[PDB]
Amino acid sequence: GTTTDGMDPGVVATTSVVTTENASTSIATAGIGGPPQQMDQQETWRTNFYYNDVFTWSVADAPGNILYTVQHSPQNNPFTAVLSQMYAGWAGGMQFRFIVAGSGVFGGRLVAAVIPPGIEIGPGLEVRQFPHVVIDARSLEPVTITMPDLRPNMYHPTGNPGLVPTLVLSVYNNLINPFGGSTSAIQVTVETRPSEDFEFVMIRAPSSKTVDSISPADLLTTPVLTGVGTDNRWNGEIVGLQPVPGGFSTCNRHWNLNGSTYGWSSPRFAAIDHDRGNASFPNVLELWYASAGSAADNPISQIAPDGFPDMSFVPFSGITIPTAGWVGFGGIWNSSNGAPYVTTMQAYELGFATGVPSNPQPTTTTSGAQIVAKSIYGVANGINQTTAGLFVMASGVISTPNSSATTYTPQPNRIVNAPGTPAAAPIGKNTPIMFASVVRRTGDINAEAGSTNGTQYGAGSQPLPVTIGLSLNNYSSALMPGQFFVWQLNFASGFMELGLSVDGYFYAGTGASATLIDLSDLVDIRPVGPRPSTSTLVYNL
Amino acid sequence: GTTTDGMDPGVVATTSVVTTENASTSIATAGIGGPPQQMDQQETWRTNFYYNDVFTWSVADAPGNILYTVQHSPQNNPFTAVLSQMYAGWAGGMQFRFIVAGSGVFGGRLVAAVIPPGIEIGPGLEVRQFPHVVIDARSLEPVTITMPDLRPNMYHPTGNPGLVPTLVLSVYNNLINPFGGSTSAIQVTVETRPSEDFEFVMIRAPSSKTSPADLLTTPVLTGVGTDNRWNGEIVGLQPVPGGFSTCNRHWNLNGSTYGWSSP
Amino acid sequence: YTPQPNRIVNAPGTPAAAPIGKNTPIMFASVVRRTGDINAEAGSTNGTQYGAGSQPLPVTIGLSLNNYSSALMPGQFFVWQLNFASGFMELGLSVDGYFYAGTGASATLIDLSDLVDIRPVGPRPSTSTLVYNL
Amino acid sequence: GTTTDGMDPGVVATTSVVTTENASTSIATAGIGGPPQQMDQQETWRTNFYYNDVFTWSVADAPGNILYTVQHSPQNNPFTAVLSQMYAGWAGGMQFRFIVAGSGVFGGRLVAAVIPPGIEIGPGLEVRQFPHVVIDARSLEPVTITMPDLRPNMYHPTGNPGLVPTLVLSVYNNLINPFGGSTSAIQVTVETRPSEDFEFVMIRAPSSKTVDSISPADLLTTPVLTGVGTDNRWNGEIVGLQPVPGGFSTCNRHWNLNGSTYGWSSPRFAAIDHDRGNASFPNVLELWYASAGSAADNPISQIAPDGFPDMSFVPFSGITIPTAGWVGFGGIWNSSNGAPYVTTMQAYELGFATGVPSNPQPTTTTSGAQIVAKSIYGVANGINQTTAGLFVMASGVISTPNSSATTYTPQPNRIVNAPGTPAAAPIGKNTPIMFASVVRRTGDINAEAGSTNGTQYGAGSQPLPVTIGLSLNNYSSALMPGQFFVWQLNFASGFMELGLSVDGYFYAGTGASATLIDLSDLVDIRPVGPRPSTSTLVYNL
Repeated sequence: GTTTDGMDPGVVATTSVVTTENASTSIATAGIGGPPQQMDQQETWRTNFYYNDVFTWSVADAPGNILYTVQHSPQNNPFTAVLSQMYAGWAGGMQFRFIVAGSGVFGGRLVAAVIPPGIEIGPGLEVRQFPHVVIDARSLEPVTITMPDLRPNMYHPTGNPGLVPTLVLSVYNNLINPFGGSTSAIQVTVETRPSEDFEFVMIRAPSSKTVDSISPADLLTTPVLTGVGTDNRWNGEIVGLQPVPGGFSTCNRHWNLNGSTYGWSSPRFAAIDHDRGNASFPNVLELWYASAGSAADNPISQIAPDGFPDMSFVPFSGITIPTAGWVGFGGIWNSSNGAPYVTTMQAYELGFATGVPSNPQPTTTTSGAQIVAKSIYGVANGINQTTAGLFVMASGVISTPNSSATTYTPQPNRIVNAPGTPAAAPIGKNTPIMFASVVRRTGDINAEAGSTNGTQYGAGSQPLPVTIGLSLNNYSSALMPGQFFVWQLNFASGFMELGLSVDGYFYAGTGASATLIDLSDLVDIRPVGPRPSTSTLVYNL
Repeated sequence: GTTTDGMDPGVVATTSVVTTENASTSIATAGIGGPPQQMDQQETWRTNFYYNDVFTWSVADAPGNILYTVQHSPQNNPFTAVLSQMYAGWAGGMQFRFIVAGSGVFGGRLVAAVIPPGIEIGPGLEVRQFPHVVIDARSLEPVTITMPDLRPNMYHPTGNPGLVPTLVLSVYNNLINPFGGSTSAIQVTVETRPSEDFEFVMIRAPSSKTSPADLLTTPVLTGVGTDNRWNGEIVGLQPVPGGFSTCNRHWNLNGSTYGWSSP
Repeated sequence: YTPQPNRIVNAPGTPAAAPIGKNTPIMFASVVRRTGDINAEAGSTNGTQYGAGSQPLPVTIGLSLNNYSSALMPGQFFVWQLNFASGFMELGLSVDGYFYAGTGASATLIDLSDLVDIRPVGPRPSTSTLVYNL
Repeated sequence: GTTTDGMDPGVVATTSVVTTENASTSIATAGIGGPPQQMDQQETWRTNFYYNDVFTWSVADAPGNILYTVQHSPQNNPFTAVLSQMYAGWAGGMQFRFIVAGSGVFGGRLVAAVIPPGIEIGPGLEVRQFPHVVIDARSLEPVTITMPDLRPNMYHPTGNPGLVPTLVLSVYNNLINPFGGSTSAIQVTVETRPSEDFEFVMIRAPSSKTVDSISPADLLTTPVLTGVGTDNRWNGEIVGLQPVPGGFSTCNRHWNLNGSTYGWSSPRFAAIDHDRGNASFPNVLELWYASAGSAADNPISQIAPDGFPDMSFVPFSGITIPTAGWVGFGGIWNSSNGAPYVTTMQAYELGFATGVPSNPQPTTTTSGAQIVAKSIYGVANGINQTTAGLFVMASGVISTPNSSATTYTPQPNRIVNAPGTPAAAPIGKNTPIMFASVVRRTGDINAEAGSTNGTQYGAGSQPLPVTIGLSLNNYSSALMPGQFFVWQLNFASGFMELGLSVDGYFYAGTGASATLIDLSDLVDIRPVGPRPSTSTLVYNL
């Protein structure tokens, strides 16, 4: 009993949803796709159990609290997911093996049940009023539960499988430690193998693509966060994760799971170039400005030229240097022939401001606003032109008046967004986060990391490869409204979960904290899949 | 071999998607719509092949180029299209007969395969990595390919069938004319015939509605219609190589306008 | 023919029509009066004056009344066939509402006097050259 | 005979290498890995033939010329390659089916043979002095030839399989057309399926990595060249391929297939920053310079700071504007505290030059050279300092004196390389090529594409994702010295082949032409695999 082999299911527990009629009907209806494939019952990939997930069980969990959910899918087994790349459909059930690492002195019970399709999974689900099985905290041998395929279709297409059942495990009775003390939690391991009636149909070419994508599993791979990927605002290597308990919004260079964007930029960093604008200087500070909604040459949107930052404008004059402003190197060029005014090359600051023919005032709404660029240093010689063009670089820096570092920018109050942009708000104990990278500052252009003058961090909403992938492929059917697609980040000490919504914002289970999370100890990233958005993500750091 | 009657299929080429299990399951599951209709196996409209389409095969077609492709539908047969006006559902397969009008001196081969539902059809689709059949340009007798009804639903409603399989014919090897000259293309004729398991269900009214074809009719351009800027009878078409733009009294295919005038 | 492309005034956000391979956007040309000679209509010795429009009026009315937002995918043309006495030609319509013909880089006016009938064809890829057998 | 089904092998032709002893020995020795997996003989993926490649046969091919080669590998079948992701070893042979699209009036014969391991494949191989089979050009039914597994190991590991045999098809007699005329070529199609003794052993986790990589197949994927990937010198979207008949060399931001580089930059674009240098100006042009071999803060190499361009310096003075020079926006900063001299912000030109305390002279050797930056426009006010720092952006532009466009730069004579850098030279009809992107020019900063003033193209040696992949993973065993890893680029009209060597240079079969190849009509990229470097690549455009 103390030793378990890979082919041992332990105690077999069944519920009222495992019937002969269901199996016979599933097998009969699956025949529309031809004879079943991969039915050799002596293959190693079919006979052994393989790891799926591990979750914890604490004494502070009240009865009815959900500890583990999983949606029926071939992605729940390492070898069925690989085999799914060469077939167009699948059918059948799966077996789930649970091992409880308890002791003989503990108390409490767990309950498991199968949820039929069409029922929402959340805090309002009463698992104990379904056909169910009860497992004690003192169980020694593993317990296996079978999830049948309850489907309204003849078979599940690889692209869009349709409606599938769900398996939920919740607390039946509180875990109790008679001694008390600091030991108040145990762990449960889940393992899976396909049932005897699982099958594939309709072999297909591996290079062909399904109308609808399986799932955005490949968007967030380890190189994206281990030092190769960069953020979508400052184009710098991501080095940390910054929680945002207040909440924020972002639309510039930001895609959702429907192949649409609310900004004006493309998933790249290319020189900002506009042709028609008003330039004047009434060592002098050149001031160029234009009206929003006039970028007729930008096909994505007309709000601003492609690449224009979505930060507010910080007023400044004379010797005073603005703090936390977006600065790019460039200048003015003659809109008549395209030639550049060589005497205006300098590091300008760009932003969105309203009513600035004379009075600079910051704004965060693109409706009825203006785009303003103003040099922070004296140019060689000023130019007065009614119509002139602006040419700036897209990879900017942060303006600071001294060598000291400031808080991460842009702050949530500095972000400028188009109307209709959805917002990210905390959900229970799940908080939206931003990706933090290291950026240069004008006060000290030599401090990068570990300097005595402090470290400066810029923030972005999505990684650049993730944005490119969301802008290329379609993921409008992989996730339902109200669920998070969860990946697992594995560090040297513990691990954490990272969720992605349908709007494109990332969430972590950091609660109300705001301390930056370091990614130096990251080892690898493992996808998990769809989970309810009201389930707290694991943060074991 | 030089004479073919209306009931001869010719050479029956089989693909792995054609199985007895599929036909049996389709017949069993189609019963949800009631007893099958138009299922007599001795009717004249079911036993014969009838013309559907024709396409051209040139020596300039590179391998992989698609020459013919149709989605599974009752519209692929002249007589099932007529009967589909009074029925609301259908299920079953269909056979396709191909006759190549070549000669004994030509070279080149074609490839045909059936694409399962849920897979995008386009230039990136590699037909030759699916189970397929190779047909030579010197074929004297007709070759028949059967498309089975692979579907995740119980039946196909006429309003919206859903996911359906697709038949694709593409170039396997280039057409070769040893003599060269001006003769550099041949024709291929396609005829169809329903399978033994095809059926209709759920009779409906002929005048029941489930494209912008009627927008541009002959009177619009033969002397009755007028332009949207000067209100004068259209008499010519002027190309604009440079390109232009227009929003006043101009509507797109989404029921919206960017101008300020009414039609 | 007027208005020339540089004379057209448009609101911001209006999409433009550009050549696609060998497919060129076209305008519909009609006969209009001029103040200098209000008697010349067609075949006059003083020349013929042509005005230009973007869409026919019945087509505009139909597009403004009914919904066609699902009949065509982005990147395809709905093609009709115009049959003349000698040969035929293809005419494509996009989602933005502009008409295209396979006239290449030519700019000569096409006469509609010999038109006999119009036959619809349907959706086709926008990168496929339209047949101009005239 | 005119119709062939997917399971029909046609005429079965055998040679002296297909023996009972070989099969029995292979089956017996494969048992060290346990029972064989995936042996179900009725599976669709085993019973059908699937497409491998298509090649042409011309009347101008002399006898003994090689038309088709393939190396024994599970990558030669679409479904065995997928299944190889979950197993640690394989053994067995493969069947190859050939179809000739000939006619009854043609003449000529082909010859096929199996080459045992350890024999070089090239123009010096006499195929007709091996056991072989002869195929006529008038063959109607397909002909199938079996390649047995002739291996010195018990089984082939997935990572490093070892020595394997090769299949070669060459001309036996010239193809003849009795009518003559313009018809002088026919086509041959090759298809594969596994033999009855093919097997897998030792199932493994799909997420585990093999010590040595299978093959660099995923380095060059369609998004890299369809509009997402960028070059490694100008960071611009690749839009064309430029042949280089003369030959060139490149080491800055360029990796080989051994995980090593000869340059000084990392696979990224980050601001160029150096601390110690001599700045002087004896509207004035500021001139900063330093000695090479003094970048102690750069861990990759000490030749130059990371990101410094590898182009030569073009002398200029007064009003004259240098042509085809690398220009970046930036300036001088105080090395004492890191503060920047705000009056020196301008667009400088950077380069390598020798002996420039007074006389500018270009150079192309980093040994005993100097790095020189000089502003091309007058700064607000000059600064004289014995020690000062330089801060420039890494995404530069091309300097031109007017609005006209020039040839693609840098030219092969302008590239600066470290000693020991291997060169790329034409091999028969295979010519090294560069990746061409669109870059801005100072004379006209508004012309991008299709402008009346001309188009300016910058050139790079490798795509950025390819460089990153080569710098992360190990490919030192996938390719032997003297072979090219070939991908296929499929356009609307025809296709082309692209080869990659061990040094990291790309080759195309464009011969002695130098016209730019457009990538607008590209549809998809299909890997092919290892091929002899002396075999001409197909260029059917």
